[PDB]
Amino acid sequence: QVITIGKHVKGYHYIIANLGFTDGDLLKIQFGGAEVSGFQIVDYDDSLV
Amino acid sequence: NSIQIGGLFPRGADQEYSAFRVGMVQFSTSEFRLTPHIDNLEVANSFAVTNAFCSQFSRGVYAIFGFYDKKSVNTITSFCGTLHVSFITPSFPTDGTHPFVIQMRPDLKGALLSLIEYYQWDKFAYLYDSDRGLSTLQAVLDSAAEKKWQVTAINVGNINNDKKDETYRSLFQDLELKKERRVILDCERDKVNDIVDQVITIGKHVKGYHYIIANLGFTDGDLLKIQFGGAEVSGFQIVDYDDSLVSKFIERWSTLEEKEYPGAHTATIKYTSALTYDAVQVMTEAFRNLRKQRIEISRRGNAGDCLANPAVPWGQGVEIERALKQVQVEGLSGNIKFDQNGKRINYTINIMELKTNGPRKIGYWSEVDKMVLTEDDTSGLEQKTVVVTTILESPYVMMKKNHEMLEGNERYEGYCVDLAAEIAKHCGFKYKLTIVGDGKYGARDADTKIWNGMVGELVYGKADIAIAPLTITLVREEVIDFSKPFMSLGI
Amino acid sequence: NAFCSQFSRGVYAIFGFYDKKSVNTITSFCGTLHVSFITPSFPTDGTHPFVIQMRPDLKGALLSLIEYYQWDKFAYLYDSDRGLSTLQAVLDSAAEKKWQVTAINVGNINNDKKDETYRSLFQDLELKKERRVILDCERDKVNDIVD
Ligand SMILES: NS(=O)(=O)c1cc2c(cc1Cl)N[C@H]([C@H]1C[C@H]3C=C[C@@H]1C3)NS2(=O)=O
Repeated sequence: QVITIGKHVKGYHYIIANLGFTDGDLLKIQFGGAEVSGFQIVDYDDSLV
Repeated sequence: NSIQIGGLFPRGADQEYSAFRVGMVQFSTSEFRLTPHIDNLEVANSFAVTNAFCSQFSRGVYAIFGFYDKKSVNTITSFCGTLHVSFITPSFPTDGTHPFVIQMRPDLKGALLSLIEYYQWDKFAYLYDSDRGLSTLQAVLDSAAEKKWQVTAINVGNINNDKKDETYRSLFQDLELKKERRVILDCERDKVNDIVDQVITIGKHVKGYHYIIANLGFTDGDLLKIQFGGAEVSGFQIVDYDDSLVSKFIERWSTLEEKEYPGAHTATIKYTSALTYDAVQVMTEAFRNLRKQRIEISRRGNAGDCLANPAVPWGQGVEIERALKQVQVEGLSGNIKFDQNGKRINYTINIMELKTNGPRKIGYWSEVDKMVLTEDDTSGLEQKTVVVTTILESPYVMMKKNHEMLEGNERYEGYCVDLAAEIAKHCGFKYKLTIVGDGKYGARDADTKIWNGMVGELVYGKADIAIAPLTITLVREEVIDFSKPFMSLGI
Repeated sequence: NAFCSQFSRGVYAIFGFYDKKSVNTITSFCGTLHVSFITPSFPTDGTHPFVIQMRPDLKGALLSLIEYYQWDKFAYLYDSDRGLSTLQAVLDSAAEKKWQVTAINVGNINNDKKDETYRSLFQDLELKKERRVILDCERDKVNDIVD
């Protein structure tokens, strides 16, 4: 709904309070201009991971 | 009289072919019938066009209907001007006046020039598609030179699919260099629905931008994407849904089965299919008028090779085209008339602007008359120029010597004039400078409390505000109010 | 007619010229029938098979000349008959290098008016007082316009 009403330009800023930050969709607002940060507990770089 | 005709159709124009099948029996059969031999073949290969054309000429039909592409228009004109066979099409208009070609699409270019002059731009960009031709590009550049415009045209059409997510980003970021604000698109609906999606992904549909679609099916594409945006989108329609026969065809079209006619069980329709439906009307009116004048079209023999050296044609087709240019009926686009060549005249195009509730019209444009807006003034909130009363006093409020040549708020000059300009600058409202009638400051009446002068103009709701040399007293706070005092004085 | 006639004659190698209106016809026939065609005419745009063409490209050298003379603002007079490929080409570089380009068609003017129409054209150029002109025509139109 944000991307429909056009509120993801440069200037805005967003914080997701979850654990699966990339577990949701992010290709929508990736190229926007806004800046999005969050949190992960599952780091894909590790060996057993 | 089942008369042999020929039909050319691309492999994918299913809505148009189904609309042709609808219009076939939508009105016919008190008389002559038609023999449509259909060729669901391609349009890019002019060799394929040639093969289909010589096949239908070996059939020996009396008229051929279909589409064409820009890589085939020369082939169609070259064979038709030779063999005198009248050809009718809904496609983009030809450039040169050619004989034996009747073309169903109206012009766009004069309308588009009218629209640009109405919005009064000076500088913009112009994304075009090569595969629809460049006639509009040639047209806009001349008037751009004359009307001192600054045009940044860019080809976009030859971009492949596999890079068609980053090409557009590079393109619009190059448009960000000059900080473009005004775009004209000129594409097919597929390219429109691609480019709007890429714009809405990169976030360029806020308030500030502005867009113009150069097509005929303005609402035939998707508009729920950028409807709530902030940007402003305008276009053009030739199929107006408000009319009686239009809505009759809408109901008749919506009630049909999708399985029998693909792409038919919807609410709206393509303008191409609409012109196909009207083409059946014209094509039947032709043979109707020939049986009115009782002129026999007996071929009286077979046709032969399309490569006949030299081939000799038959001028009853010239009389066919002569009767074709005189047809004047009503249809989905409205009234139709033709020139001496096969181009449409006497048409009308509605200007369609997108709003929050959805699309709406603001005016029409004719073949001869310019843009006539329909005066649709739904602006319910107008900031009223507030009532500012004062009195002439030097140097508070003074006349100017050239007040007759000047107008209104420009006529007055003084300390109060400058002050009122400052107040209106700081508060953002509109105002109009007026004068008290009786020429008094104002006091109350004995026994009736009738405040005259500038007092009763504010007491009795007449005037809105008074920036003027007025003195704060005790007897004036009861009826009106004052700000903090701004200039000291005494008797 | 000529092409079908000579293929009925059983030609092994076809040669000839073409204008802008027959180009699709020739490339369509040659792509189908796989017959080697050779030409000195204007080069095409899409990569088409069985078409060998002697006339070299011009657009890169012309752009290079533009960069060498180091211009920003100029007029460009073109004819349609030879094609519009260079017109499409220079406008992209105009968008990139932020040039001020004025392009005007000349090719439709009939011979009965080619003393005053050109005069009106140059007066409209003098409304901006252009100084840098690229002509793009054939030799006949060049000799007609320089006079
Ligand atoms: N020197 S003068 O008469 O023009 C003049 C007189 C006045 C001025 C400013 C000026 Cl320049 N502002 C004051 C206001 C400012 C603040 C303090 C009192 C009022 C609020 N009122 S005033 O005392 O009427």
